[PDB]
Amino acid sequence: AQNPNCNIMIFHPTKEEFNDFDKYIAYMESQGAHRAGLAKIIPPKEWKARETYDNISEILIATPLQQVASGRAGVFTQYHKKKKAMTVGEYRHLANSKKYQTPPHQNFEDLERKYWKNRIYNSPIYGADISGSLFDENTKQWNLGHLGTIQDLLEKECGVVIEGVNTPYLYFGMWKTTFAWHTEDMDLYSINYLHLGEPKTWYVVPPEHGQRLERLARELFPGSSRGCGAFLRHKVALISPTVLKENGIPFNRITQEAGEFMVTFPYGYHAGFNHGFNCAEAINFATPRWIDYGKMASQCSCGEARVTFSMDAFVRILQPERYDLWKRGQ
Ligand SMILES: NNC(=O)[C@H](Cc1ccccc1)c1nn[nH]n1
Ligand SMILES: [Cl-]
Ligand code: NA
Ligand code: NI
Ligand SMILES: [Zn+2]
Repeated sequence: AQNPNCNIMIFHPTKEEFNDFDKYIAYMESQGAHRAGLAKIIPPKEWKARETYDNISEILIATPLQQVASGRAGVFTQYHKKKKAMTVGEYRHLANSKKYQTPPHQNFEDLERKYWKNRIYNSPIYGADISGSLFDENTKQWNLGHLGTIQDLLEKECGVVIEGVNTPYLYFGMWKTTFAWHTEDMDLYSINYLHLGEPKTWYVVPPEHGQRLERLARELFPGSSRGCGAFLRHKVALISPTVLKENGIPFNRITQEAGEFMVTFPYGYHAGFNHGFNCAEAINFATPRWIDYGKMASQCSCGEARVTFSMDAFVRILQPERYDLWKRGQ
């Protein structure tokens, strides 16, 4: 078996290999990339997402989110307090202000130490889940607005036509903005391009070991676990690498820089943080190998994990026994 230790793999496709997206995902899996839960893809030197980022300041962040933490430095939850709308230009200025700017640091490891030591004592503001794309329409390779849709994948594999659409989202980050431990909706894949700005550090648990993370999370967040049998779906819980190591949880870490793609694989739990002002674009996608994961994906039915209406059809078709209860939750 390829990649038995479940290491994060890094790929350098040539321009020819960058033409057929599906084929390259399958190639990465043939090399065992999915065992880690996360892979990095460095685009060929000839490729670009768009010509410049000089004209993005008028994009609106309609509902910036202030990420307020509770708990201890290595084991905490965060809630999202809505703030007033601001443009990307205003957000960038805020990110670079003395209150929010990245501190002096020696290297990525120093900054990571500072993040886990100090994150809870600050409440950074995040632009998340903004429907849109920054790929030029003329970028033909790895354009996250032009991928095959999940609905078409389900139709091709299973023969059923379903409603729904699947479009990309933009994320504007600043120092300490945080993504909590989660898998994707219906344990889909995700792909993420860091268009501009400072890095993003990722943590990931191999899919084969996801239930180890779930068990630790139930121990560390006991009230949340009692409230919902799939509370990680709420996307609010953080556990540091130190705490994971103390509890023997298998995981890996990597830092993504501007111009790089990351793919998360079905049932690969991930979390992470932004180093400073940045902009990423992401979308969920499926392949034939996802279908078995979608059929088995846990679900939140307690009401907290509200999701797009395009998830209705996935639950309805792949998980008919669970559909009525999940629907009540929505
Ligand atoms: N599935 N979504 C996520 O992993 C995002 C983080 C994320 C956003 C862009 C590129 C890579 C990762 C998230 N989740 N909660 N806040 N942000
Ligand atoms: Cl700090
Ligand atoms: Na490892
Ligand atoms: Ni994700
Ligand atoms: Zn729930």
